[PDB]
Amino acid sequence: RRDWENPGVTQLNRLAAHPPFASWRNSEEARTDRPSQQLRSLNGEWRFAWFPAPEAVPESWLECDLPEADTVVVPSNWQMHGYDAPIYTNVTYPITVNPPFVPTENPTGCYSLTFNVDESWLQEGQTRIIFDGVNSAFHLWCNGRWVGYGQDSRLPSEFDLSAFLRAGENRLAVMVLRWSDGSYLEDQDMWRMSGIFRDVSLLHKPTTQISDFHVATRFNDDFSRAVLEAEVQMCGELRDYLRVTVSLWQGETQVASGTAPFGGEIIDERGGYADRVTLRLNVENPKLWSAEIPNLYRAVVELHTADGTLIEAEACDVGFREVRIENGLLLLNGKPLLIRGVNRHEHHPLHGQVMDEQTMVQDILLMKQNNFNAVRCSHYPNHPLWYTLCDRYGLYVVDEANIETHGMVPMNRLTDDPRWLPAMSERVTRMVQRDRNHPSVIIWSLGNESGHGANHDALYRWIKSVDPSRPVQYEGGGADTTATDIICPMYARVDEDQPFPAVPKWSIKKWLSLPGETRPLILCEYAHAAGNSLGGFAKYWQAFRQYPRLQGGFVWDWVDQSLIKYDENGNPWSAYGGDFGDTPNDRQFCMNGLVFADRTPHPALTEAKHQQQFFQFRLSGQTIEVTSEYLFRHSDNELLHWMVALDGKPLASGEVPLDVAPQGKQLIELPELPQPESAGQLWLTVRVVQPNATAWSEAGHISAWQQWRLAENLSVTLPAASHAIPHLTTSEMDFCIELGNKRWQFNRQSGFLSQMWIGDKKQLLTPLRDQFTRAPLDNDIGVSEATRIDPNAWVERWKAAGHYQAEAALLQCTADTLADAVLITTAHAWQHQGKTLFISRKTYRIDGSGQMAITVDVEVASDTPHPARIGLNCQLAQVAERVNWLGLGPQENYPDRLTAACFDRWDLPLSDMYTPYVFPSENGLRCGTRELNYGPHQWRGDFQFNISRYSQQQLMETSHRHLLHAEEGTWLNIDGFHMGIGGDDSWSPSVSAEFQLSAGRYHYQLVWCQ
Amino acid sequence: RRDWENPGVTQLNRLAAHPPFASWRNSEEARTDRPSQQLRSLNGEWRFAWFPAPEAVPESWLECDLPEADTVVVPSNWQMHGYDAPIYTNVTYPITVNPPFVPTENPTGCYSLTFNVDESWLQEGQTRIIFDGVNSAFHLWCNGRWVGYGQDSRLPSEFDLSAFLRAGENRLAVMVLRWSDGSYLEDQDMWRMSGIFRDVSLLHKPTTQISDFHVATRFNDDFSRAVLEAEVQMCGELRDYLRVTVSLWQGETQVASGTAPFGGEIIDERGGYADRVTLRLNVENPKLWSAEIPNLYRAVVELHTADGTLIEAEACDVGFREVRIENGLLLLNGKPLLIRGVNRHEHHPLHGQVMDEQTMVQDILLMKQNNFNAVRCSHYPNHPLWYTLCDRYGLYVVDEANIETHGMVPMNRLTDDPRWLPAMSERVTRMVQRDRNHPSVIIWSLGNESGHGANHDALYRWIKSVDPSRPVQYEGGGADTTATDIICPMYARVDEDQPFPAVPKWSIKKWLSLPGETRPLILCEYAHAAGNSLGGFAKYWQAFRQYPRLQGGFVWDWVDQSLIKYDENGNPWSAYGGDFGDTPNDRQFCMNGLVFADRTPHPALTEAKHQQQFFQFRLSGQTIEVTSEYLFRHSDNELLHWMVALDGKPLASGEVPLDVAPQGKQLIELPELPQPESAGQLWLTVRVVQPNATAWSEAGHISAWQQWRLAENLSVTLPAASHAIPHLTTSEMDFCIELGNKRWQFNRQSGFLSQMWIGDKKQLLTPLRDQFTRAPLDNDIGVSEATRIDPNAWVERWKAAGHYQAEAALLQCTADTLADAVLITTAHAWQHQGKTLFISRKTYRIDGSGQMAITVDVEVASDTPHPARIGLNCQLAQVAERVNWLGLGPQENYPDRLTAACFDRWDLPLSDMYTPYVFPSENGLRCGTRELNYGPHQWRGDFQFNISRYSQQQLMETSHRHLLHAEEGTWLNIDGFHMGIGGDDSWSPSVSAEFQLSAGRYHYQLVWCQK
Ligand SMILES: [Mg+2]
Ligand SMILES: [Mg+2]
Ligand SMILES: [Mg+2]
Ligand SMILES: [Mg+2]
Ligand SMILES: [Mg+2]
Ligand SMILES: [Mg+2]
Ligand SMILES: [Mg+2]
Ligand code: NA
Ligand code: NA
Ligand code: NA
Ligand code: NA
Ligand code: NA
Ligand code: NA
Ligand code: NA
Ligand code: NA
Repeated sequence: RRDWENPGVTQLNRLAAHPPFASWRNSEEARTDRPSQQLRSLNGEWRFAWFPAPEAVPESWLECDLPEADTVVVPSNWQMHGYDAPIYTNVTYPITVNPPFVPTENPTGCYSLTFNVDESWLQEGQTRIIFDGVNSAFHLWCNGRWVGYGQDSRLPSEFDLSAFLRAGENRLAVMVLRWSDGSYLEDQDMWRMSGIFRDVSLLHKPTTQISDFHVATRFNDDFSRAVLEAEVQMCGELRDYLRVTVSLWQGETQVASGTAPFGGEIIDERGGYADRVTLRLNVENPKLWSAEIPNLYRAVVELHTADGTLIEAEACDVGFREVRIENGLLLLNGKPLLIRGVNRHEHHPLHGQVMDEQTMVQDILLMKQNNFNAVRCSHYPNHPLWYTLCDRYGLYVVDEANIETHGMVPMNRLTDDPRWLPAMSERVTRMVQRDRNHPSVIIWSLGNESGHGANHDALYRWIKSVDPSRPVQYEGGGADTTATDIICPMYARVDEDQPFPAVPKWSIKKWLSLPGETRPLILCEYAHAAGNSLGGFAKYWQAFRQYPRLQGGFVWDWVDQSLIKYDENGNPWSAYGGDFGDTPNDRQFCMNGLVFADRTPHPALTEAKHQQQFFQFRLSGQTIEVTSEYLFRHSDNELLHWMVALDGKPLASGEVPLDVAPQGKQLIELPELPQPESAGQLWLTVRVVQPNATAWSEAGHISAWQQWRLAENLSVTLPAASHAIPHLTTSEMDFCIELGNKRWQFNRQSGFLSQMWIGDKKQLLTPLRDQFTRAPLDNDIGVSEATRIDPNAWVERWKAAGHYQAEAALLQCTADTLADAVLITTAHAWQHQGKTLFISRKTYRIDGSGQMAITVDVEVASDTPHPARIGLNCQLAQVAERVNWLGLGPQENYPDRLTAACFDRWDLPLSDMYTPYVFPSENGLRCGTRELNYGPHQWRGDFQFNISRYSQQQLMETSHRHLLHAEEGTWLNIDGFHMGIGGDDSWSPSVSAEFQLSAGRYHYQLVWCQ
Repeated sequence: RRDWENPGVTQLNRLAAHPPFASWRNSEEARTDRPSQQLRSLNGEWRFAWFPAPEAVPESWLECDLPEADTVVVPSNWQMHGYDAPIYTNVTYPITVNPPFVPTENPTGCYSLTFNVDESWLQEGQTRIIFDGVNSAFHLWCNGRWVGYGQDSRLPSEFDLSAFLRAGENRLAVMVLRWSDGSYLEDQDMWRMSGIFRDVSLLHKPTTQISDFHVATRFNDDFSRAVLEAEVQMCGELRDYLRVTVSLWQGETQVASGTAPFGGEIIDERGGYADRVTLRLNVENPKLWSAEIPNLYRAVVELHTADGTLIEAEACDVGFREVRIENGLLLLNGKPLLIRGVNRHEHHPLHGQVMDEQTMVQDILLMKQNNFNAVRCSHYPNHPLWYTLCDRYGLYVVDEANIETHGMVPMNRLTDDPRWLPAMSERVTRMVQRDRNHPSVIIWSLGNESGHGANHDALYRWIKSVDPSRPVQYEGGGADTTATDIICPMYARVDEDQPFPAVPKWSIKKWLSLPGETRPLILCEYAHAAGNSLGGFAKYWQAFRQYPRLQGGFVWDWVDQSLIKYDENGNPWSAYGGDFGDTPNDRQFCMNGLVFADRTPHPALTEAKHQQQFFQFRLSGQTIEVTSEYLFRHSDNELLHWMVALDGKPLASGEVPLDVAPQGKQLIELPELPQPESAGQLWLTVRVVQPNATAWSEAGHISAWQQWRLAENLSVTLPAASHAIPHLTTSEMDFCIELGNKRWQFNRQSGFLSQMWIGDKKQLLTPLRDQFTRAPLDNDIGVSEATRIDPNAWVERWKAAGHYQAEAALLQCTADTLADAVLITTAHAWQHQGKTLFISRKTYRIDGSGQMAITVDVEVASDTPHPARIGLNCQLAQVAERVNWLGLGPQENYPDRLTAACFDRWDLPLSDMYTPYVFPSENGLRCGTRELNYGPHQWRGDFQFNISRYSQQQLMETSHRHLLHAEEGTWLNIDGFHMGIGGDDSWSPSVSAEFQLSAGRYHYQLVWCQK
């Protein structure tokens, strides 16, 4: 039958979908959500054998264990056990596009388990097996007899085993197919793996059972009153003595309870549902649920007899909240939401796509600690525990159907085909049937990148029809089709339009007011975080706050999809596309998260935390105005700390309790501050600290901050006349300056400072030379490749222009003696193909104080692509342990990504001045720096810098970070100017014009001293 | 795998649905819709063997013919060949409700056919087999190898046989299952049959082929300009030299043509459809399509190479028309429609559910000749030829998905279940993919009586998405759910609300204005035509014409679903539910059409024709105002004939040409009419006649008529004084009156006229007595049964009150002699259980002229259910050939169904005074009669009457018409008053209050004499 090559067959003998069940036989156990003896886990050690195709599986395997089989842990993806390679491809399908057929060579995983079944489970009732996740299709056998078939790797498939089990030892045999017609609907941009990767369990239900139940909550105009409506359905023989009691609890307090026999209201000419009943409970002043305050109630559903004998109980956490779109705004409990979200794939560097609670909690904590309040399940239903955690910790969730056909041409070839409507419908309907009672789910998504077909319109309407409590969204076909309640584009820019034919990405501000448009706009994906990215992130948030209908978006994405591989010495290193022999592959494109795979934060995470702050600030005189962006909570766990420092030197500080109502303001008057003595700039820094620990954070957690320049006193003091005068020694080949124990050497043919001595010790390993290029960031590269060059990408424009090959040609090199100093004047021209790209003119002034004043004036040809940077660089001979600087920090920051960094005196070990991006590139820069200290050296001015043991050259020629080797000494890059990093998307130039170095003429000055 | 017990498996290896293909290899042939050598019919003689279950089918049958098999004609329903019994059940499923399972005893029909295939068909291209209709599921094998599986009994299932055929002889084996999970979606109220009941054919297509094409027509504001857009899709190898040419023709004139290589516009981030192309053709002043004027163009789709080599051609008839709902009105080409429709099941008395062209054409002609302009495909996609005929003849069609789950509890149990969405979606989507190019289809329906489920909303939106050119309707769940663009109730009444819980049937006038309602209202079903029905039909039409948003409805229904059986002598008779041993069954409920199964009209058909007329008339003095209800055509084939007659006697007539624009008016002044001599009522009768023949009618066809009472001159002259005086003879037992050769005998014990003599010949077989009951009509009975009595049904109320068992108690009987006559006075009381139901007081005045004047005054207890009638009856000893009368006719007519009848002098053979309803009941009544002549008798007055060889008692005690036996003499029923027949529905009392005999006291008078 080859059911895995037929979209008309997505399952065989599979039981109906339903909300989480545990079949408690004790009401209190159900109320407290404790372990149920009726729900057994079958996770653990299983038997496994890999075959190249289903035709290769021996028939004997159905009856008994295969000798060649190994014992492995389940859940798991068999690629993580080394049976075959995981494949990383983005858009292009991993198999020949020939629906509904798949390769004859179809990796087949044969799982088997011998386990015990208690007679009490077969004595009566129903015993079913639940596979929460099998990738991508499978056939099931029990004790040698075929049971069923199932597809959709992201939703549970359940089968009744009652008639297949025997008391005692039993054996399950599961044949998992890597490829199936289901694979055509699972083209998500991620590692393509397979196997039983989610829990497997046995559930015992009585014959007369609760087969389904829906919980709804409607409110009055001010939410001061509510009605909890619970529809319950049963299976088994109907009896007049049967009853259903639904009770609501808040902690150990029973808020409400209602009982009724089965039999619903009349629905049509044939009557009503005799096997269903709806209970309605009134609730006064309900504690409302939100990401701000995740208030939860517990609903317990008991199926029992009139005399009071319990048959079974099921239950769920209830969050009282209303989600609705009105007058173009997405409202939660009547207030307009501002979505601080992120897309999160289920990925672990060691276990692949197998999720555990520890990792889920870790992700949620990091998200909330970084001011995120929402997550999108990109791009499939998540492990069931995820929703429980979001309900309790408090996060808004977009639950998304497991439907993505990105590799099709056109993208809607399958979704507009009625023959694929059945398969698609099951992926949407079974997701709704499973997750509809979770309060954290506030929006349903029809899937991802599948164009827009008639099947989308049909399923959109199906959802609106079965569950009007949640809006439905879908981005395919242009982000504003008839299949979405929310304009949800991916990578639409703030002010710039991208008028692509058929599916343009309008500026989000412009999109809102297009003729006839009235819907809210929330980006399903934005701020692509590939490596050194998130440039311009602040521009998005400024717009979200100014425009009511711009209600946020979900960053792409949370975690790098890197996997762990081991080298000869057994040491671990992060691998990406192609590192497993997988081909075709999309290499490093699987890594664009805010955090590394092990959950260590990328510098970009702090920029996100800062822009997503819930408190806004304004300064006027001695007054600080604090505004709360919270919609429901008062600031009952916040105190404001303030500090005033002169060039990093503290002068005053204090703390005031914050008491701001949601949406309110608080004025804080700062004490009269005494005017400082010494020259310098005064800086005011404020931060919001949470004194008390919470379920998601520790005491002392900093949730927001902001800085302001206060008074500044320019230095007018004249330095005392030097004690000594620098001496100039002119030779045919060099201009040497000597002062005390220091020496400076300028080569007259190259025109650069080739060496500096402190005593008899050389300070440089490479001369100080101008630098106009940077090791390309992911954003600079785009999709450009050797095999397929994208001449539009920044890196390609720089290469073609000769930026990376330009050679300095000396135009001038003179030496002059001044009253109290020596002056060296130079002029260089960088050319390529007889084309002058840049011209650098400098003066080096060394005085009796021993300080070297460097003035740099650069000219950049108007017709050459704007340079990545304009600075100087050199390899210092020494290696020091610490780096001290007065500027923006402490973390890496760039021109278009420096709002989170603060101006102050920072000191960190050298290693922290380098960011370990898996794919090496320019990194570790710090901007707005007025003073830098390293070893005996000090540089002063107004510059940007990065310092590390890796040259730009090595970073550019190395593909993986674990292949980098510390070079001799220390490479120093001091830029007068540096180009933005961009990030709106990672396949086209995204650096905004205001951050491009297009001025034509640039000037900067530095002072190098000891 | 028992695929027939799994709604998840509706097919296996079935090819995609698509518009009708023929794969012409010559363009001229495609243009003229001539037979294609590439489309072969496999209809004819097949081998067939019946089995009680699929498990009983021998494996040898796959490889070779079963010697036990018979040779039968295909298409056919095997029940019609007598292999097993056809079952008639309405709502209750014919199988135990246990979805998705069916009985293990599952009638299985094994069809096989040995046929030839030329090597030319196999050397190149693709050869597919096409099964237009298989009931209800089947597996297919070719030369012993399994090919595929398919469900949905009303749409074609196609399979690629290229890899299974060989040059020369080949054998197909088809195992058809009577029951399958598909049966759960096929609970339509009709005979449950099975088999390969629609055509089977073989189609050869080149490897590089046209796999689909959609035709659409858009217009400018005044419809003076249009654009034809044709999206063409191909399968096979794409080549730059491939081309598609779409040409449009109007007869032999080419209107437009366009050519283009494949490659559609950019659709999304991945590009566009390289395998598709859309051609756009401009058409100036297009001839618009409508039921009034079915103008059609022909679109020819040619797949060819750049060098000009034709690969293959497809085509379809194109009707330029726009269908849209705006401001609450359904518009066709910008004009508001008035749906004169009827529901039509595919039924044939001999062939069961197998349709043939002749029967289809016959139905269409009868429909248009009786002023119907629309048909609803109740309740499944029809035989493909149906749409072609509707396109060409001109009828608006509601195409309906094969989905009905009426028997479920609640009705939406399956339609609200997501697990059944797949199965339901295929029934809707494959219907749209097949019929979307037919101009006759103006509305899509999601099915029938399946409640309202989420699956309906999903499919409703799918259709709106894929085809915005047509509105979508569905009646389930209340007729006004979110799954319908049209309020389409079934049996909602005109003024009376029926507030049922959850699914109320509001008065249609009230429904339109409910708070927030804005949609048009068109009844998907109304005017249940069970037997003697359609009472109150005029009330719907008056409402349809006065309310803009009440745009008509579809009568239920076209034809009686009776089947032919043969008695011991080989004589054929009409059978219904239960006559085949089928049980449970819903007996005669399968017969509620406007025409008998053989297409003979029921009397009600003429009432429908009259009320659905396209011309309205008004009279003022000598001026007749003719208003046209046509929306597009001028009256270019109509002339008005007028006639003025005095009590049936023609005094003047003439004819005037009709020249009225659509929606226009024409004034016609009648010539100065000369005053008649004698007394009486002058009547004006006008009729619209079509001088020229049309595609649907013969020359002289009458399309409309109307009558008016003109001047009346009351007779004020007295009759000349008679010569003789009647003689009275009193005996203890009788009062005998004698005059010349006439004699009247009144029995003093009974109080009734027991006998009359003309010469020495007795005139009566049964005394002349009062009658207050009638043989119950279908509407009087409702759903009442002896095993399940419905106390609310009229028949039950009459029975319980004792109307049928009441005995006459003589209260008075006296004789008086007058100067010129004898006067007999009587009074009777009809009682039951000591209850006096009725009291009849009469006087008989026999004068010298031989005339007997009967004056009758009746009292009806206000607390007894209103009587079916109030009159007299008797069995005349004579049997005459003709029946002549001055009154309403010529056809059967009742109080609430007599608008179509005309007042005049009619003369028909006695036989035509009896209506052969399959289920016997009161029938043949003619109302407003002032004079009745039969044999030597003449009756005068103002009454209603029926006359036949069947007593009311026999009609009421006989179940089938073929069991009736002519009684001695002739039964005469003369009523002063008669209750309406009703018909708004047939399961609850539907006779309007104004047509119920509730006056309490009634009076009428008759004069009996010798003609
Ligand atoms: Mg499949
Ligand atoms: Mg994608
Ligand atoms: Mg700031
Ligand atoms: Mg099936
Ligand atoms: Mg042969
Ligand atoms: Mg029905
Ligand atoms: Mg009339
Ligand atoms: Na906003
Ligand atoms: Na990526
Ligand atoms: Na506080
Ligand atoms: Na690199
Ligand atoms: Na109307
Ligand atoms: Na019927
Ligand atoms: Na005319
Ligand atoms: Na009868």
